[PDB]
Amino acid sequence: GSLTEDGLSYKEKFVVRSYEVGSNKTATVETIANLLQEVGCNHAQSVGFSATTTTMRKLHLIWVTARMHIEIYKYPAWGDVVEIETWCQSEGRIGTRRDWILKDSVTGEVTGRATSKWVMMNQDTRRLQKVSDDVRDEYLVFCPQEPRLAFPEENNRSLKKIPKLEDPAQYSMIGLKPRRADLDMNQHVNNVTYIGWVLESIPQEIVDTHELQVITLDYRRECQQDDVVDSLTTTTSDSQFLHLLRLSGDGQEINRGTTLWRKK
Amino acid sequence: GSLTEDGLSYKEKFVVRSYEVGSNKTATVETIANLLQEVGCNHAQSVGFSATTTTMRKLHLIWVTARMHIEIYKYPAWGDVVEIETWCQSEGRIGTRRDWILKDSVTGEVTGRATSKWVMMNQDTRRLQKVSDDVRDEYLVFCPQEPRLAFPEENNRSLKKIPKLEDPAQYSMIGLKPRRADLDMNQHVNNVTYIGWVLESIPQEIVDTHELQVITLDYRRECQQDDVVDSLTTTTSNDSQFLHLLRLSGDGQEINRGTTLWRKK
Ligand SMILES: CCCC(=O)Nc1cccnc1Cl
Ligand SMILES: CCCC(=O)Nc1cccnc1Cl
Repeated sequence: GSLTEDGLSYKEKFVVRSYEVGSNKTATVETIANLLQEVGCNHAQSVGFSATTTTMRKLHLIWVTARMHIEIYKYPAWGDVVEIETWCQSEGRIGTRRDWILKDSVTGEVTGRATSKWVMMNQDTRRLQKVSDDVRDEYLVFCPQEPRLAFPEENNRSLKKIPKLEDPAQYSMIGLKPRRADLDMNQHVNNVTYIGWVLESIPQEIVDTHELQVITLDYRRECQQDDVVDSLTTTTSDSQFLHLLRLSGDGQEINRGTTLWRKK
Repeated sequence: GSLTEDGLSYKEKFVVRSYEVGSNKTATVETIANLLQEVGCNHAQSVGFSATTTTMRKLHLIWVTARMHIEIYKYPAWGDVVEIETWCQSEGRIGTRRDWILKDSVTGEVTGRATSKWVMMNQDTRRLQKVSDDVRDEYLVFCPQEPRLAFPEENNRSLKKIPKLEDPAQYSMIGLKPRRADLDMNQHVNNVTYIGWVLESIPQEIVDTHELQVITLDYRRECQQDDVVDSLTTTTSNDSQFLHLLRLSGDGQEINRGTTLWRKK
């Protein structure tokens, strides 16, 4: 992994591992999401963060994901090398974008792209805050100033509003609980676990006869180590689904999302 | 990674990733067990298996894990490079052993060791059989002929008999279910998921104040993708030892038993 020539993006190569692949012997979307998260962490490290800056660490501020958007054209095979490039960009005072492009190291062909929206909130109160000008100056020097979008197109899937699934759901997987392996180093549920939980309510028949092309996920509230999630899915159509994760008991929303699947 | 000079072992280097680490910012024992499985697979591929030989594929036979044994002296940190060497050895008609040594790439010091016992099974019927000569000969040419043991010691903990936990358990975690991420490419539950499930019944207190030194797991039955598992733990002991049982949440059919040993941080 390294910063590129101009110091405004970061690249890393990954060999797909035996346990990272599903039934077609290609990388799961959960493997793809872990590697986007790993290269994001390697980019923050390379520029002095650890993703808090100077003013942020003082007043107990953190970056948190509001939304993840991933489009995969081809899933890398077991043994294949994927190259991931990542960069960040200010969205004014509303927050921050991290973008990714995935390439076949062998062909140099683009095999996927992802984008994400981050907002600042207080670690303790979990209250959102429109970013301060003193915080931007610190992190703007690691970002391209001209716009660089993994998803440039005006009216594109990555920015569409997602509605709330209405009961009854067509499909459901209930009583989902995280184990220690699902937690990060600060004992919060890792963002990638929610992607698995969303996909858990897709019927095995869809997964067997289709490949996932697009996943958009809104993050509304964290699932704690001792919470229990219900995963709900209704067909909206290629196959398209509407998704909802909510706490098993009171039915408090934690995530909503959509997926688009192509017949193999 | 690559086969060594003599072609009787395999070495691979792994950089520890952000999401592979726990509260201590060092690799979890599940991350370690995944890397052991990855380097085992890279060793099989290197010598032309797929971990079946020619005869095995004809007779619908497979290697399956009967027992896993991991001892960790030091968990590598986020960003550390760890080097793993692995080899196999015949235990005659009984089955085969795969051993591992983990090293700090920087110091070259031994940070861990592991050993596993594999037996030959019919894929379909699940009925064990002793290793035949025709099969023995095919894989014998990829194995050191003189003994090479990760755990040479005389009365060593990798070989101890493991008893059945008696109800009531001191601790339990109920209604454990695998999701798709827990499954391998043939849609069987990954052996490493059982390790996580065993550890789920250890109180957070022990994990916060101790480090896992040793884990021994017997594999008795597979958890199907529509099974539900109960994890049971009783303290058997500055070192804490536990006895472990995984069973199907309904009829209480045993899937696994094990022991762990923890030392205070
Ligand atoms: C939360 C998204 C921002 C982030 O991960 N921080 C970062 C790291 C490296 C360079 N530039 C930036 Cl903005
Ligand atoms: C589970 C049996 C051990 C195994 O994976 N087989 C193997 C692979 C490479 C070299 N030699 C051998 Cl015996």
